[PDB]
Amino acid sequence: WQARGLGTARLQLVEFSAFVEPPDAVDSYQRHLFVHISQHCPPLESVDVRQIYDKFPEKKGGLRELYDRGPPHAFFLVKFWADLNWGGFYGVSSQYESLEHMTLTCSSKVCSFGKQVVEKVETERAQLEDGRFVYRLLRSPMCEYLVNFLHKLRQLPERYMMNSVLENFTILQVVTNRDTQELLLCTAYVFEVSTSERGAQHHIYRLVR
Ligand SMILES: *CCC(=O)N1Cc2cccc(Nc3ccc(C(F)(F)F)cc3)c2C1
Repeated sequence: WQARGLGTARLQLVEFSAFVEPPDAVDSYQRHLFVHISQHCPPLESVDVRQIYDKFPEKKGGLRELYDRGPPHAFFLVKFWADLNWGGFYGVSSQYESLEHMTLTCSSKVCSFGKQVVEKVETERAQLEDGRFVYRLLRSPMCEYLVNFLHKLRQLPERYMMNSVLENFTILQVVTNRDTQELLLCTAYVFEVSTSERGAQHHIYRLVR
């Protein structure tokens, strides 16, 4: 009964993206994806969660405890290769599906050297479409820390230097049923930089113990 993409029978990720629209987008629209998961559309490889304890805040909110809460089958790792060739709008959009009408709490902890730099928490509430309930956290604004991190990171003269910094930069993302405090989806993000010719790309793992 193992996961075949990023979700559970109780909450699935439809689509995630982090993006910038340039100011000339009003003239003709364009967006650049830094990172992108689409599951609008085989079992998933696994990673032992102890291997990535150290990259994360290791106290309340942290990947150790949340796994100990369970359920373990809600836990994933996403390796992102971010695409970094591009006063615009810097945005994040998430979209989730469920069969339950729920109210989600959506936390994103940014940890830099495994250490919580910013936490953003939004709650979102269901809408009913084709039987499934749909949760849209669309066009949430990027944390200013990431926007300025991105501008610094892109100017590094060597891609191995970006991957050296990004080896210390992680994001933990926890989706909770607000009414029952009850964990649906935990996603740990680690990052490299992709190349010029390749765009954004990702690989999803199960997290196990
Ligand atoms: C604080 C901003 C926020 O809520 N985000 C949550 C989140 C989760 C995953 C990815 C991103 N965006 C992102 C990730 C990595 C890069 C970089 F290029 F540096 F690798 C840029 C953007 C967010 C933003």
